Amino acid sequence: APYNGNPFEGVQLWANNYYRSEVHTLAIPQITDPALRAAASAVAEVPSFQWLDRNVTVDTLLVQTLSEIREANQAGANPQYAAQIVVYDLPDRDCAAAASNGEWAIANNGVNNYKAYINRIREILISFSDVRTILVIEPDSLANMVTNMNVPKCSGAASTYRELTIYALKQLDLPHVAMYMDAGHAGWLGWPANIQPAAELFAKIYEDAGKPRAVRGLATNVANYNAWSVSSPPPYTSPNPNYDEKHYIEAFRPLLEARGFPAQFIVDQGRSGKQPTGQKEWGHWCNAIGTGFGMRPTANTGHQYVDAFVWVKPGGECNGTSDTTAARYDYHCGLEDALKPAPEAGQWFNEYFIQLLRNANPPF
Ligand SMILES: CO[C@@H]1O[C@H](CO)[C@@H](O[C@@H]2O[C@H](CO)[C@@H](S[C@@H]3O[C@H](CO)[C@@H](O[C@@H]4O[C@H](CO)[C@@H](O)[C@H](O)[C@H]4O)[C@H](O)[C@H]3O)[C@H](O)[C@H]2O)[C@H](O)[C@H]1O
Ligand SMILES: *[C@@H]1O[C@H](CO)[C@@H](O)[C@H](O)[C@H]1NC(C)=O
Repeated sequence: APYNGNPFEGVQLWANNYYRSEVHTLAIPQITDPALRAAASAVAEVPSFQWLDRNVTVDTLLVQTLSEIREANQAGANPQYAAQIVVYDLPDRDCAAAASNGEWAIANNGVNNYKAYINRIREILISFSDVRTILVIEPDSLANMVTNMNVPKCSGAASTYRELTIYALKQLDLPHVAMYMDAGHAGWLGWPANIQPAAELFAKIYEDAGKPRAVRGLATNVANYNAWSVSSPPPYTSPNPNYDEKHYIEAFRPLLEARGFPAQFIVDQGRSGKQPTGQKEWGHWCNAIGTGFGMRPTANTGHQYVDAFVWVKPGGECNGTSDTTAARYDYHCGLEDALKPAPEAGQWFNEYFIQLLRNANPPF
């Protein structure tokens, strides 16, 4: 079915069984404290995005979640539940990263692999047209074209990132779908020197895709820890005037809008509850200490440019291993402000989950 306006309005957000199963089968059994177990049980019901970060998730997790939502909706959910999904499998993924877990390479049929990926997701979404579906498109992709074109892998991947983003925006432009392209965070693209070129890039992509109706705007702070709005700039933000997501979005949207893209925003707050964080530098993204679960997902943001506060990166799922000998070890995960020992990216990290619980704001 079609919708008008903010896709988060008039629906409830589904909390998926993948995350719920991590909490119940992996987290809770390691927790003996009654209060923390009850808090954990509660966090399992908070509706976070489900990531299609590996091809195998398409015909498993995506189908499962949409099937489960349809079942719940047909069983009388009111209002109806909506899905929240991340598309995250570009070839030569994370081009500026020290290490990537992306499975596909441009040199190894990655373009065709990705197009097939998008085409299968399209088929599944059509099959589940009765479940409104909100997508985040490719974290850590086009933000690299703004600042990291000096990196050979990024320069070599740029035309592919662009073409394939346009491909996804057109192929997933379906009436029951909404899309938000990733747009980094205040401490990446919000810096004054970066913000106009970022607006130029995103608005051009939007134009080049034919301004598809399903595209609502942009997603910010995905997998990061920034504040939505705080009175004093965290120390590691200096000297950025855009020291929180509200400042970034208020500066960014007029630039985008003048360029033909009046983007609405969704802002990750899943690990933003504690401010300031334990990050020693803004760019320390990996398993940062001193962070907490943040404000609960809601369409009622109170801000004219923000369609929803969301939990995109699910807290407790590791950002990367701290084992320096591991094949895909990223040195950011070995820093003094990265919690250790940490398992491989995407694996449950229980000590990190407990940290997020203890620092939760609002508390569980
Ligand atoms: C006054 O001029 C400005 O000075 C400041 C301070 O020196 C400059 O700040 C620096 O901006 C850089 C970007 O231009 C970033 S690097 C940026 O960091 C982010 C994380 O915050 C990286 O994205 C993450 O990438 C990970 C993989 O490596 C992903 O796993 C993760 O999901 C992403 O968030 C990004 O790739 C990097 O390019 C510096 O941290 C910051 O100090 C500013 O540039 C000057 O204009
Ligand atoms: C991706 O998964 C699909 C099934 O959803 C499969 O048909 C395809 O072969 C997989 N892609 C690659 C490159 O292995």
